[PDB]
Amino acid sequence: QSTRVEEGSKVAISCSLMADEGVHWFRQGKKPNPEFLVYISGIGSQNPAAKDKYSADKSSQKVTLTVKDFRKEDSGKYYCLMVKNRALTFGKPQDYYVEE
Amino acid sequence: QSTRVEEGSKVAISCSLMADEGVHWFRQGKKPNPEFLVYISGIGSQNPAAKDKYSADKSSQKVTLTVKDFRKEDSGKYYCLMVKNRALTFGKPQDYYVEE
Repeated sequence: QSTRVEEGSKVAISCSLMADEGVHWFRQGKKPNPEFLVYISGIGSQNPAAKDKYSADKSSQKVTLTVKDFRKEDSGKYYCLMVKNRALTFGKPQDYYVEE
Repeated sequence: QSTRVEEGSKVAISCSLMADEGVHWFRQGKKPNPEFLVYISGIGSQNPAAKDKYSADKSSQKVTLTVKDFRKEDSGKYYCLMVKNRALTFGKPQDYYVEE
């Protein structure tokens, strides 16, 4: 089911949402608790600002999360979501792993 | 890993967050796309309002999602989350399933 990625490569993860407002990224890895990664605003600014590991970029209402230097601890199911009208909408989740 | 639940029973799902603002619930089932369930506001009002299947209730900053008449299509990993300061915080996920 999950896609094997070469250790140390750069993985560009697509969000299928029409990103007209801000988009949150999180992942569910092997560890029990999910991890918030980054948020990118409607105008394209990311929080936290640092782009050395997780770089969220937006063009024409399409947001892409680039996970740089993909390692075993980055393996998991990646989710993008938008909060609108007291509800959540999700992109298609994407699953990536480094062989252990 | 997941907890087997008796078909048709009522499952009260705990959210470990200190729920001082509103809490969203969603689940990841066998189907690829996650499903938004319900949101409960800081003051305790749920959207959508209907409580016949998913009833989110709050007391003393603790939110509990009750899944009534638990069936095979309700099996999955249940998440609660809060959106604060351009980021997401998650409760401990909880996993429930009906034997198939």
